Amino acid sequence: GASKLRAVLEKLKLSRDDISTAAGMVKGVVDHLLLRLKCDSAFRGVGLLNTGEHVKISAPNEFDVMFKLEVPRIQLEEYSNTRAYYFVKFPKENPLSQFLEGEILSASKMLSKFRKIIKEEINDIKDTDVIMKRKSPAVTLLISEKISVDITLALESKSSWPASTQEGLRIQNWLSAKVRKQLRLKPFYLVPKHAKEGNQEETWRLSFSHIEKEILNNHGKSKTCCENKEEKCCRKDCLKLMKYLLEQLKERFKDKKHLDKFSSYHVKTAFFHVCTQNPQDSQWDRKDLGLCFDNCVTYFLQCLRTEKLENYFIPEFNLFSSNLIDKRSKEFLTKQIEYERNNEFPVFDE
Ligand SMILES: O=c1cc(CNc2ccccc2F)[nH]c2nc(NCc3ccccc3Cl)nn12
Ligand SMILES: [Zn+2]
Repeated sequence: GASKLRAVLEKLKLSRDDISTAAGMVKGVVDHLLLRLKCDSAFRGVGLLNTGEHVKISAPNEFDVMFKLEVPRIQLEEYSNTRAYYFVKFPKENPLSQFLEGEILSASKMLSKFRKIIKEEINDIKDTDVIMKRKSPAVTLLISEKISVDITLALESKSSWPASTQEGLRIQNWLSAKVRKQLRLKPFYLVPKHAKEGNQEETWRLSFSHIEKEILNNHGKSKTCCENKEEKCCRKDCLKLMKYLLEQLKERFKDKKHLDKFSSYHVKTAFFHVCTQNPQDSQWDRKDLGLCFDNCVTYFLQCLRTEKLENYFIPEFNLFSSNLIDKRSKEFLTKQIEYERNNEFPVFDE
């Protein structure tokens, strides 16, 4: 119960203080690469995207970074009616035309020049040992023998969010409509997709990876939630436990393929739906950690059984569509999570 879940969280906290030094090595290499990238005519306006980092909290040495590139006067064209994937289209020509394939922006061309640069600069680094790993649209580096960094390049648009997000980000009941309006004034992002996901096609995918940070840092119905003794909630802790539960289950079954398609996306999306459904800070009281986590678990199970997990920004897109994850995989994860819940989560102890 809550006592055990608390113990897990204190365990993870100790390993977080020991990767401050590893974060320094990452920031060192990242800033070096942003500097050499800015010398390129195509990537001149590249920059770091503020997102908080760690997709894996059971592997404190694996890091995740996003570089953004602003592309002004951008025209988007939705692929099929997939809602999430888009072709990128544009009198005067500019350096980005070297990435055009016909009249659309090629992610392959752009990723290829992106990779060639980093690989060239990685070899030029002599103050630390850093290797590049084999190609999956991101670039992955190994610093020392333990630390690894995934670098994703995203296009940034400061124009209005695409129309498929119009009924999404439904946080009005929790954080108020004016916060939703504010968030929707922030830019949006487009990333290259996998050859795994989708149909090779030069479509880009909507990304809102900058939004989680905005909400997690201002997460209460109360403006002072988690800012004094009398207002301690367990939202952050429940998201951490949900993430750890999926990471642990995927490790336990890494030999089978049955869980390859589940990721922290699904847990996060399910978490923030529970925050929408339970908007009151009193539904997240620190003393009720065990009950609050159980709510998160049972909500996730319900999504699994009904095969419905709406993306948070594009509700028409079902992350748990059988078109994406087959019925048998959800049923399996349901079985494992039900077993965990029923046995006070033995996947959690030492
Ligand atoms: O960066 C993130 C993070 C989350 C995680 N959830 C989440 C984050 C912040 C606040 C609330 C949340 F529930 N979801 C997400 N969806 C998209 N793009 C849309 C999309 C991406 C991929 C496939 C289909 C679709 Cl339609 N980006 N993106
Ligand atoms: Zn709080």
